[PDB]
Formats: sequence, structure tokens, C-alpha cells
Amino acid sequence: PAWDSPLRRVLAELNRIPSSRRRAARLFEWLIAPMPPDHFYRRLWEREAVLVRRQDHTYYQGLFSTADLDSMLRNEEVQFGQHLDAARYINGRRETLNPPGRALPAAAWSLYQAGCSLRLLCPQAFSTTVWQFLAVLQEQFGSMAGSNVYLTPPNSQGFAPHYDDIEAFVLQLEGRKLWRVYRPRVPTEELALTSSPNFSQDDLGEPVLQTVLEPGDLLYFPRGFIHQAECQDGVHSLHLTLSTYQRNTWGDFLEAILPLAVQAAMEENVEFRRGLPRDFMDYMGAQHSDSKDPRRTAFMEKVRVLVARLGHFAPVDAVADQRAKDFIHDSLPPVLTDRERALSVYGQLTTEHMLQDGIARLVGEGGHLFLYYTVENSRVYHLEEPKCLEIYPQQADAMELLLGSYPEFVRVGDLPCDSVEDQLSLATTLYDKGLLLTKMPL
Amino acid sequence: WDSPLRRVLAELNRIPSSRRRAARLFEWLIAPMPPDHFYRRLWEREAVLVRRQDHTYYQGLFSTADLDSMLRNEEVQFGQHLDAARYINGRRETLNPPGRALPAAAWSLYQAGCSLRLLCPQAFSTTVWQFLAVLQEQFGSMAGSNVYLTPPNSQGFAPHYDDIEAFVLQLEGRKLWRVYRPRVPTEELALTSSPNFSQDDLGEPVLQTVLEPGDLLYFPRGFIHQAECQDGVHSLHLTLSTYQRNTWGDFLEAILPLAVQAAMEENVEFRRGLPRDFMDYMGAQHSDSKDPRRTAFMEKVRVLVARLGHFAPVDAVADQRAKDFIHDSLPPVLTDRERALSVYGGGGQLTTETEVHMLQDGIARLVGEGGHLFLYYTVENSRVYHLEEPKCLEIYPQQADAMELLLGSYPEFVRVGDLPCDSVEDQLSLATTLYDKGLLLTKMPLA
Ligand code: NI
Ligand code: NI
Repeated sequence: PAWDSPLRRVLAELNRIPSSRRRAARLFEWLIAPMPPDHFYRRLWEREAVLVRRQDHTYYQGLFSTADLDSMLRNEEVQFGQHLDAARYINGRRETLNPPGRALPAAAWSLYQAGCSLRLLCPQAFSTTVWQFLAVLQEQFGSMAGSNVYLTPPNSQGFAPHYDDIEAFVLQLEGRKLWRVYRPRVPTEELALTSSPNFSQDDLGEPVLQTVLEPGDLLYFPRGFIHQAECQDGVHSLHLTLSTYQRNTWGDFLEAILPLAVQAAMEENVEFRRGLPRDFMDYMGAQHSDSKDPRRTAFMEKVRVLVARLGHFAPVDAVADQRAKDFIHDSLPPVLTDRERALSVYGQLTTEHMLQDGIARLVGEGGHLFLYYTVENSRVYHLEEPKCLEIYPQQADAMELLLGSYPEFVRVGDLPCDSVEDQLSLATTLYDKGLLLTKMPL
Repeated sequence: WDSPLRRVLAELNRIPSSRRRAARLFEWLIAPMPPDHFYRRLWEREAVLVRRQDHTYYQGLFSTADLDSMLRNEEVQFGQHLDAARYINGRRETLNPPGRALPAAAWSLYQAGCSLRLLCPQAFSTTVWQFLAVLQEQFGSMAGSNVYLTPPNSQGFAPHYDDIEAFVLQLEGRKLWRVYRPRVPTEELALTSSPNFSQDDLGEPVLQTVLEPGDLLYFPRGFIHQAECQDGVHSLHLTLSTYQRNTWGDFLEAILPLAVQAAMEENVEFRRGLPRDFMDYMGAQHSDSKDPRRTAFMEKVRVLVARLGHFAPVDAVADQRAKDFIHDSLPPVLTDRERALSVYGGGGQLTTETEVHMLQDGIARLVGEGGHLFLYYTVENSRVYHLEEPKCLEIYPQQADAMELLLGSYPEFVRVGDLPCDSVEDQLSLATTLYDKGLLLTKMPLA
């Protein structure tokens, strides 16, 4: 019997699936199993919270353990604040207790002992298993996948009730914790855009979901959904919560669209460049909130039709590209399979495909062309400034093909350039930067 | 001594609404055209020339002498208040010798061919002031002016197009004007001043004339123009300029981010996630894409942008622009009646029995900002653009219903004791603060 924890099983499996994309689907299919991904997104994602009773306390064995924390605190410069917070919720308040500087096992555990909950901002940096997990999942999210690990001692609550500004996937890892989740309390909170203030017990009402998680379980809920948790009994609780979809709304897309749309409208269409009525302020202003004038209301219309006309002028593509750019510079660097590694520079070449599917994007800025890529990003968010390189027009077509036709191999001498000077400097540059894998080791 | 201008100004002084005075002065300025026809058909559309057959028309406004007495009796200074300019053989060349333009240094440059341009004459001329201060009331946007003096057989400026509606009042001498239709759709009602052009680049003048004292030549932004003196006579024209940056676009530029803001706060569809993989079908790279779900994204966009209108704070922006107009506005020119009835001659011991209305119709805006109410006003502005910071005063919610009344019902007199106000201390306080601040007048001389 090849394997022991379905995590280790499925992880090994991904190393045997050749398409980074396909790997990405898979892992998520696993994450919410038995449930279909397709049914989840269509009806549940952003719609409702979700418990997955796994029945398998060993489901996640290998991802992260109390031990792995204990090592980290010993073997790495874990700093209170920057990497680790000590939290308490008692008598209805939260108290944070971060002794300045360095977070040593001694101190950490002595805080844990005093009822504090331990929260590890960024264990993707230190654990390479978590790193992989995220870096695979983020490719099917089209949005940064981040994660924190929470440890709560017996008979204590770490944090107050609140709603985040992200989609949360709680994975129970060890122990048992009593959760209470709530549906958005009012229209304006449904899919909220800002973390909420710390709420008290009167502030809320009756939960839609109230469960005790056990290792292997998964609990998911959309942003705006309030939630609190606690240890009871005598057992510790460990969980990793995965999070994404921060600032990834149509709204936030529109914000960028519109300013450029109006600029365009103004340069290209003259109606946008005409002068306002001269006496418009005789009927427009808070001061005339209530004018009977029937040109108060024509003005109002003209603003709407003109606003509607902007739909036509909006650089929809140009902004999609710019958001991707941000996802790239936002992304955790790729976890390679063994096959990929070996075929790549990480493991010469001649006129006889893409390293992975989600590591690079081509983006025209200022009549130029830049290929932005992930493969030199830290395992800390934005610790690296964005990384690109300049494509010259001659090679644009080729580069576009390479990205559009993964995972299909292409002969270097079938890359639609002008010359064979081009075809070689493109595959050469790409290959060295770790963007490109060969079918036979060079 | 007695010209049409002198006559219309003495007419304005007998017209009690400040809003009628403005209309009437414009009617005078573009006569014999009716303004009604001008603003519907020709404003922003066509160049317009008024052959007036009257040299005396603008007599009073400004003369060459008035420009001398300026130079010698006020610190007029090169760069800042006065520019010399020359166009010869193809190039403009600018020559502002640092320092204080006195007459010696001025006339020399005039003699050497330069055209003199006076940037801020309404500061020193009190007729130009009245002229602009009245006309801005009916343009609803800043009315600026410069005065251009040009010696014979010369040309001061290269051909350009401006970013403003321009009215040219020919005051002395003669000048050959050439006006040219916007050359391409993107230069029609253009957004910024053009680079100086070379006579090779320009098409066929849509209009060409010699202007004589008393004529008026209007033409919209975008329209290319240039002028030259010929014969042996000089030119002296004032150009009145307006409507800078006062477009439906500029209104929208402001609306939008507030509208998107409100839309997200106030409606869940905007707060929803993009989809997980849209950048598989939406990119510059995937410009040409086949995805079908693409043309769905595209529509979602257009349909949400459509929705955003129905979220736009159109009043609140109007109000902000009002507030900027107020700041840009020249300070008002009082009739002798306004002056006699207001804090310019007699002082605040009034009563519930005093009848009162606002001083003029265009000196104040009431604007709600940060849960507060402020009356912004022009009566303390300078006759120099933006020299003073925005002036205003706070209105407490127990007065706002009065204050709105007062502004709405100019020029109807309202007994003080009939002001919607909860108390009689409140009643008197508004009236008094408003009067002493010089925003109010009484029907009867206070003393
Ligand atoms: Ni939370
Ligand atoms: Ni000009």
C-alpha cells in the first residue's frame, strides 16, 4: 500500500501529473472532497458557508504540526509581530501580548501556558509543504493564496468574533475546536470589503453553523460572514486557515477601468469635450436637492447616458493584464515536479514548451512589451520588486504562441519569428531564466 | 465723453437684479445678434464676427493711455504682469528683460516691433473689472481678460488654437485676422493649447477680416487663429476669455470615483468576486481571443458601468464646482443702490422689521461638507485670480432653512422676523452676520 496520509498520497500524485493547471484543479478537488469543485463554486462559493466532515483524522497529515512550529521557533528568526502574535480573548476583549523582538520557544510556550493563542503569520516561508499547497492552489484561484496557522490552548478563546475581507478555508489539523459561523447580518455586510471591528456577544444573533471540527475536517465561509471559535474539553487545537480573494471584485476592476475610460472618451469623442450648461448651478447642488425645474432632471439623465457610453471606451483588456501583473508579482514561486526540474536549467540547445502554466504573463506598457514572471519571487509576499524582461516585436508572436499552447512541445525552428537569430535568443533567454523546459535534457 | 459703453454701464447701474445686469451686458456685447440664437447655434460651434459700424462702441473700457498710466503708476512687471512678444520669418521669440516694466523699457520694445500683452488689467482698470465681473455671472465660469497692443506692420504671436472660448474686442486701430476650422475631429473643442504652428501647416481661413474699433470677433476653442497689423496703424484689442475646463467630461471625471465608491458600498453586485480564471480570456496578449465567456465579461462590464450612472453624486459635484467658481470669481461690482443699502455706508442695528435680501445673486454658495454647512462667498476675493484663499462662514442647522430661503428668493425682500428660524435670537443673528459680512442689503438705508 504505497501511501499513508491522503495528503502525502495526493502530493506524490501531483508530481506525476504533467500540467500545472491540471495539478491545480486536482489539489482543490482533493481539498473539498468528496464534494465536486464545479458544484461548490456554482452554488456555495461566495454564497454560503460549508462544513466538510471528512471522517479521516489523518487527511492532512504532513502539512503542518505543532512540532513543525516548535522547530521553526527554535531554528528560524521568528519575530513577535512580524511572524507570530500572542492573542487572548477573555472578559469580552482581546489583549495582544507581543514582547518585543525575537520569539523563542521558551517565551512562546509560556504565553500558550497563560491561555494565549499562537498565530503564525506566514508558514509558507518556513514549511515547504505549505508553500507547495498554496502555490498550487493559487493557480486555480486566479488570486493570491495566503495562509496563517493558529494554535489555541485548552479552555481558551484566541480572538473575538469578526468577519474578514477574504474567502476563508479552515483546515483542522490537530485537536478539536468549537466554531460558530453566522450569515451576513445586513445587506451591506454580504461580501464585505473591509475586516470588521471586534464584535461582542450581544452584537450578534443566531448562527447558521455551529460545529466541533476534528482533524481532517474542512470549514469554508465567504467574507462578511462573522465567525468565532474556541477550545473546550482539555485538548489543544491546531488549524491552518487558507485565504484568498482580497480585493478581487468587479468593483475593484471598475475602479481602474473608469478613469481611463473617461480619458479615452474625452480624446476620441467630442460630446465628452463639450461645455456644461452655463446656468447649471441655478438648479444643481445639495442646495437645490428639491428643485421642480425640469432641467434638473435632464442634466441628471445626460450624466447617466454619458456614463453608460463609457462602457464603449474602457480599456478592458489593458486592465485585465495589469491585474494579472499584480497577481504575478503577488504569487508564490512555483513548486516544480521532478520531471520539470530535470528538463529545466534548475536540473546547450538548438533549432531541434513553458516550464509551467501560471508563471508568466505578457503585458504591453508604453508601446513596449514585457514578460512578467513568478520564478524569482520570495516565499514572503512582495519581498521582491516585480520581475520582468523586454520582448522585442520580432519575437512577440513566438512568445504569445508558447503561452497559448502549453503543454504542447514546439521545435525551436517552428517558432514564428523572422530569423533563426530570433528563435535561438528567445528560447535561450527563456530557458536560462527558468521559464522553459526541454523534452530531452540539454 | 458719452459712448454706447458708457451708456450701457450707466444702464446697468439702474437694473436692480444682478442676474439681469449680466444678461443685458452680454446682449450689448454681441449686439445686434440676439444671445438666444448665439448660444444655441454658434457658441462652441462657429466663429462669429460683428461688423458693428461704430468706432465709439467700446469707448471707456480701455485705451492706450490707460496702459501708460498703468505702467508708470503701478508696479507692473515683466513676466508676471506684462509680456512682450514678436513673430518674424516663422518663429516666435520671447524677450522679457527681467525687472519692473516702466514706460521707457516698454515703448522701446514696442518701437523695436514687439507686441505688448497685459495679463491682468482688471486689477488696475476698474471698468474692465466691472465688465468681467458682470459677464462671468452669465457664463457661469471664470471670465478672464488680457489686453494686446501691437505696433504697425508686425505680428506678436504665432498661429495657435487655445483651450478657451475667446471674444475679441477691437478697441483701437486695425488688424487682419485669420480664423481656421479645427483641422481634425480631435482638435475640435480641444482640451489644451496647441503648439505654435507654422503657416505651412494650416488650411484655408474659414474667415478673414480686418477688424476696426468697435467690432467683435468670437471663436471657439480649437479654432486656429492669427493676426497682424498692416498699413501704418497699430492695434489695441482686449480679449475676454472663458470656459476653461468646463466640459461634460470634467464633470464626469469627478463623478466617477465617487460613484464607484458608492456603488460598492451600497450594492452587492459590485462587491462580488471577479471570476477565478478571467485572465485566460481577457488580456492584451489574448486581444484576438475566441473564448465565448469573453464577450460575456465584456457585457458584464458595460452593464455595470451603465448601472454606475444611476449611483452618481451629481449635486455634490455640482456644489464643488460651484465652490471653485466662487473662489475664481471676481468680487462683485456694486450699484449705487446696493452700496447705499448695505454695509458699505451704514451699520448693523436692524430688527425683525427690517426688510432684506441678498446683496447680489452670484456672490455666495451654500455647500455641505463633513456633516457641516458653509456659506462660501466672493465679496472678499481679490481682483487677482486666486490671490485670496477660499472664504466662507459656518451656518448652524437652526438657520439653514432661512439661509436657503434668502438665496432662493433673490431679489424678493423678506422681513427679518419672517425668516424660517426657530427663535428670534437666531433670526436676528443670521441677518446681522450676513449684513456686516457684506452679503446682505436692506430695502431702506439703515440710518
Ligand atoms: Ni477570522
Ligand atoms: Ni490666442
